[PDB]
Amino acid sequence: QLSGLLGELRQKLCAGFPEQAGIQQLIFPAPGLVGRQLLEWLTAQTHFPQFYWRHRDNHEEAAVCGQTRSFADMKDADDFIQQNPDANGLRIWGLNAFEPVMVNAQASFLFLPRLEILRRGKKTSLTLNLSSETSLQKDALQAITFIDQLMAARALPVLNARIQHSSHTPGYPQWRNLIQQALNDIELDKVVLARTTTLTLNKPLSCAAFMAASRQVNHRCYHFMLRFDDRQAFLGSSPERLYLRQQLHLETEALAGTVSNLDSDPQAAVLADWLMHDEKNQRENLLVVDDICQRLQGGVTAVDVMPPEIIRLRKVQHLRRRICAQLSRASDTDCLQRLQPTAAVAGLPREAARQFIAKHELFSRGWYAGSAGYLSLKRTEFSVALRSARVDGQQIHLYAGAGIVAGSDAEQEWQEILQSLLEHE
Repeated sequence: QLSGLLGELRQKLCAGFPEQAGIQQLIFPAPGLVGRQLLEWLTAQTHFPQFYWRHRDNHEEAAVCGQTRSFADMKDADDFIQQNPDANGLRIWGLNAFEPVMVNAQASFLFLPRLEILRRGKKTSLTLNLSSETSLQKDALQAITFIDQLMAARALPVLNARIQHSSHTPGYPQWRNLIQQALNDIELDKVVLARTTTLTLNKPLSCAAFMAASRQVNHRCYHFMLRFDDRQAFLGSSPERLYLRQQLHLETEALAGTVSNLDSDPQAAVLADWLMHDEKNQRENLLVVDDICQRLQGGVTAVDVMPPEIIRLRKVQHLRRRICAQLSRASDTDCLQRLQPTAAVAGLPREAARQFIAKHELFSRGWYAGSAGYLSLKRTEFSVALRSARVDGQQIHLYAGAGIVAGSDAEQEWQEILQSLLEHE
């Protein structure tokens, strides 16, 4: 049981630590079962921030709780990892915003956790970070307090809140006016325009319960959840990787080109076949591949692209091409700066899109369309923060986007553009 492990950890904290500045990791192998109960455990805790992570591959999962250091941008988080080459498995977790957020506004919210429970495959480990500018002994003491204030994991509370009001930002007329502004500008090749749906609920959303419902239905997605405190969070279920880095190995992907999914496997297969052989959709995917390659080229010794494949998601099926590279340097700062924001969330041409969005979108995307995941010296992975939502007491703001092209009608785009999970009052 986790309770046994937490006692062993506590015992070790009670032995000495230097009364001098430092950093240390206490790493305890955990029972595999603990790795299957991570959302249950995280959300019972009253310590913040909290970050939950489940890889789209079902093989990596984490619950991280409390903080020992926080960084407001990737550069500073990266610099801290580099200054600790010694410390294997020093992982920093969190969010890189699309646009800086008041949490000065910060480009990222990245933190070295107090406690990290990480599952990879069948092996789970618990890690407690100690950190101080003066005394690791002082910090060990605070860590004992933190441990004594942990709560027992409990089964997940039922998804209960109900919608009593909905509104849209932008509203339809502004959406329509904005899209006209992009159709006139296209005479720009493509711009992706965001819309928030603000649901007002009869009570505070259980983030736990919402995350659990999204996991049951949104397969093949990275699930992430950052709770800043017991009222504010950002969470989502994105099918898309920004990048994976293993030493100088990098993977990313062009995820672009769509057809509907259908519950019937063979009906779905038939549409995937169509998608696989559709020129228009294939071209859209390849221009994404070209942008990504263009952004990587000065930082790689090699880049290459695999054959296209189909990702079958709950309502849609996508064309995907993995892009593999060898980096010149191992710098997560540089990776992020090159890959984010992606063309998929902004449009083409890259800078023409970013500026249109910057000029005309009236509302900040904040965390939406940025990324979620972790960094470390040898391994880093971020998912693009798509299909995501800001929880704010009894309100939830759901994000979505629409790519706008020469042929696009505002009303059709509105009809196309997580809410599924909640029922009305």
